[PDB]
Amino acid sequence: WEPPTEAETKVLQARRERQDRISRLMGDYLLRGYRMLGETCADCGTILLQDKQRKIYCVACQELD
Amino acid sequence: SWEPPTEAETKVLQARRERQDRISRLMGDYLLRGYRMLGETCADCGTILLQDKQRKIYCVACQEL
Ligand SMILES: [Zn+2]
Ligand SMILES: [Zn+2]
Repeated sequence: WEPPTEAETKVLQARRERQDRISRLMGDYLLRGYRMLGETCADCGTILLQDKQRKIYCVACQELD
Repeated sequence: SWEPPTEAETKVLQARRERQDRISRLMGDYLLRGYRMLGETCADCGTILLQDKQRKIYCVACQEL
């Protein structure tokens, strides 16, 4: 052990907050009526949602970044 | 019409949320136990990568979940 760097602690806390936000958005859109698909985003790994027969949506890529 | 989320969906959501919480907890622990964060995400799953003290690269999601 040496202590994690301050960099590593910020990135870990960021990564935490991000994932929390992604779960919260996915939940929001499921509640708003979006369909969960059995596929994940090829870019970021996030489970994909579908809005009727209008579109497929990644809450990460297409909203949070 | 709008339709609720299904039993399936809200299960997968709770699961994804648990996964992500565990990834963060695992990542943190490895950081505190001597593993250094890489500026790079797992190509399979998107998770930030670590290296151990023998410079093996290590994805907590892939190689422990
Ligand atoms: Zn994505
Ligand atoms: Zn991985």
